[PDB]
Amino acid sequence: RAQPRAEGPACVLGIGTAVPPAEFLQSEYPDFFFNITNCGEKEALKAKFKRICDKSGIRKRHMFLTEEVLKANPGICTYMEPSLNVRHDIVVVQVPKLAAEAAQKAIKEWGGRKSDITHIVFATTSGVNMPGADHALAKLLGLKPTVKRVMMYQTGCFGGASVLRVAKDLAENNKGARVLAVASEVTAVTYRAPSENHLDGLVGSALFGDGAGVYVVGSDPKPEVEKPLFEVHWAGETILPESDGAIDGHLTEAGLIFHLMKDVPGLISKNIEKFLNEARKPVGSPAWNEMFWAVHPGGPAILDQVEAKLKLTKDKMQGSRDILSEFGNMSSASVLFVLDQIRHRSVKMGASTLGEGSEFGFFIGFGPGLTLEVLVLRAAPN
Amino acid sequence: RAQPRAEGPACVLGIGTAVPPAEFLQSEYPDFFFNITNCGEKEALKAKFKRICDKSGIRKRHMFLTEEVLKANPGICTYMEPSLNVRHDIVVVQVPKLAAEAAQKAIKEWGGRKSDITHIVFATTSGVNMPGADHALAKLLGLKPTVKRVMMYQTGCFGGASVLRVAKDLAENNKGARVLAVASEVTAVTYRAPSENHLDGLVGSALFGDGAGVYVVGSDPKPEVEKPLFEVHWAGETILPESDGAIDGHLTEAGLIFHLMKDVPGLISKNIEKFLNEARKPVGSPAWNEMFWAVHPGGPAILDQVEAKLKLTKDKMQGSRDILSEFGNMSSASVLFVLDQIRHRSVKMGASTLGEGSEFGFFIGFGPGLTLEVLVLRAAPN
Repeated sequence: RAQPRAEGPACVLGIGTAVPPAEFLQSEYPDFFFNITNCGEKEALKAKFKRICDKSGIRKRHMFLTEEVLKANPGICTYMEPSLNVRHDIVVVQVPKLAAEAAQKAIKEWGGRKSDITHIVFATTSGVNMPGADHALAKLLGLKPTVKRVMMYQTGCFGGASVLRVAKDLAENNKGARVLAVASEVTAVTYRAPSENHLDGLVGSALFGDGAGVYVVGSDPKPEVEKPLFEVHWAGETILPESDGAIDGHLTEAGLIFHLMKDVPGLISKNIEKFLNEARKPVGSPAWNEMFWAVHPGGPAILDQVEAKLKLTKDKMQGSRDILSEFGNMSSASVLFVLDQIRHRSVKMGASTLGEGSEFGFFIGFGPGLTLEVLVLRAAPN
Repeated sequence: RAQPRAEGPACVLGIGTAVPPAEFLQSEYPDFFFNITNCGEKEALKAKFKRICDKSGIRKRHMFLTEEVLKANPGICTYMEPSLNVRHDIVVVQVPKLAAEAAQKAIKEWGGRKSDITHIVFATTSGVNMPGADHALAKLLGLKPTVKRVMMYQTGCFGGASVLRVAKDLAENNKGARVLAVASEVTAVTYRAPSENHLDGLVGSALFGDGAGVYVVGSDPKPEVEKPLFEVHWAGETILPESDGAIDGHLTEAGLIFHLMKDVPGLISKNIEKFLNEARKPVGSPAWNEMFWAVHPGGPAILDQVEAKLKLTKDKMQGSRDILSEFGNMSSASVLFVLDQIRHRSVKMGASTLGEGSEFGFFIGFGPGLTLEVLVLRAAPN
């Protein structure tokens, strides 16, 4: 073994959640969104967006698009117009910068020197660049020349789960590796004008928000210096049956489009239980009401049907709803923010653990093809 | 440790190299390529491409962009025209299918049942899709539903090295995992008409070829059933000091563009030794001239200056030149093809090892930002 490996499970030694300073209220978001894209006269589709938005358990959204950014880059405000260049410039400058702010927060919470960073796992559903957002983050923080970078471009809404799994494997295979598990998401390539022909786009626009979640992932933290917040224990996927084009994401010239070929909320909601009913076996299979739910907030249909089909307490899935209301669906970063909010609720309410008292939890991510990216985490004591 | 833990270095249990049936001789490639894109009318640019081609050490190349494909799919024949959509429609089927035939060859050489596949690491600097080329490959071979897929998009010319490193960490962390290390590269999004402004485009067109390399990567091979060909021993990456926009890959609406700011062959060639000197230590320095060279064939400038600076025998770096002549530069798949050709040369002349007698070798990959993806391999005997 030329390169020594770790001897412990991957742990989250620091959570850094960075959002753009601009904030939007979902009470006023439909009007602003139908005004800024100059598509506010579609009264019936406007009312449909209203119904989705107030159905969506969303109150606030953080985006870098603001207003000055949106007018400075008008190509995003259009629908089905080739604009990947300007969106790509936006994500190239900002996704590394949002990731760097989140990484500075996660480092200050982590305490370790930036020179101790050796790995960067980076999932972005927004933009692509061969010079690298991972390399841009490595330069911005000035970690080290010897920085191994794994860049998982175009990961779906399970991108946060995929980053957690890949960073877990990276940290558990390299001794002393300090993986910067980054899931920075800036909804500039997915942002689009509302179109009735694409209702999944309407669901995304009512749900998608910007957010940078950075985890300092590593094994065997230094005692009294590095503290662990969550211990990743399991990771797996499953292409659930009847998953044929349910969610289809094509990064066209117009950006990233979640083309509507199926009822995404209903299909994902009815298919969630399948892999969940078996993914909890290695833990010891505790009660379903003895586990917190770091579920990706993919829309209130998912939470409602998961609650109905597993008969969970209303407070069990409250952290996902809280992140949905405060930030929305931030794609890969959404589930990382859900975990951070679960820890915040635990410390605010004085919970026994960082998972609102539950020793284990589901780091659920779902995306195109109904891959059920599921990680089981152990919350650190509070 | 809920998910069991592997033991032993990642090994290449089967090499599957699939190329499309079409062939294009580099002796006749410049005329064909300047005719198909309606660019054969020029004189100076045409002569410059001629000089680059006959200095490129290339004889023939395999491309899925045949006559029929190129005519039936225009837009790829143009320069600076938005065409990522139909290039994407090409590579969402052909990259998975080329990977599938390469994986069938790698499985037949591997012998193990397809249902034993659990992981898919996939590098493709050619195209992007959220449903997933990894998922498409998983369906095409009919693997298990519990297939964990790591998809690294737009890695670059070091994509094969990145796949080797990531699949090494995946196979060395999951017990019994059979990672399909895929580096399928169909030069459809990077195919471009010649242009005077993009002089790096000339180098790419003269060098870029289409090919798929699939490695069945896993730890603990089954004796008398699974045979290992190469075992990965090291993996690293540094940003060399003079790396500032030398290679810049922007996947714009027109596809993947390698914009030039500095002399790429000269800079890469002058900078390789910087990390090559230190990447040797883990091995123990058998001898600078006692190591085979699975170098990515990024152009004869790189081979010439590396040979001159490190004082290498002519036969030491012959496999990379052979792959350059027979297939060109296939980005991520190029290094995998170089390793396969090194094995073929070793078995053809009866070499002691699968690395022309050398116990160790350099799996060299370089890309944008002058990241030097270096892996030290150990060739199997005979």
